[PDB]
Amino acid sequence: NSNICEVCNKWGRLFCCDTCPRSFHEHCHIPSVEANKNPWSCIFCRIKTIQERCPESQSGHQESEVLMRQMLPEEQLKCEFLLLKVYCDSKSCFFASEPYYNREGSQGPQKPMWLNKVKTSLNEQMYTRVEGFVQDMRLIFHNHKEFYREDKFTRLGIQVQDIFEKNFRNIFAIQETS
Ligand SMILES: [Zn+2]
Ligand SMILES: [Zn+2]
Ligand SMILES: [Zn+2]
Repeated sequence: NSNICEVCNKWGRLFCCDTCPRSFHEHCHIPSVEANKNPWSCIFCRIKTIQERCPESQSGHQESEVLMRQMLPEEQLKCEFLLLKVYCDSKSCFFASEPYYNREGSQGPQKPMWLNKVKTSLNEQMYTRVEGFVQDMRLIFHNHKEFYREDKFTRLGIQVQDIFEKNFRNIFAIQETS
């Protein structure tokens, strides 16, 4: 097994996957690493199994059909994995916890949003469709863009949104376009 957390790249109290060499902090894994379960398989391994059981699940899909999917167990898992892929980027730190807004010449967003909130919302089964999750995720980056205006700090929202969007297209097998 790896000697660092796959998500945050630090050592510590790690839980190892039984079917691949990754390791995780307890609350870095999404969902949080399960109390018992021997053997234990990480989210990466669980996502891989879905594809292997249904190879046609990798054929291209339209984003509009994906978004209307109900949050059955497989879609819940895919949204967890997508959220975890964002936490994997170190720039996710800026969007993890509850923000506050007091900058001359700017007003805060009407609906603040942050990664840990989305994580709670997933854990508590508050999203009934894929669209709910993806809307909250895109709202994080849109609020950041609007608030920071012409400050160069706006770029951090563009960068983390790009990680989100590439992983969304991969995980949900969105049809490739020009
Ligand atoms: Zn970690
Ligand atoms: Zn694994
Ligand atoms: Zn199949």
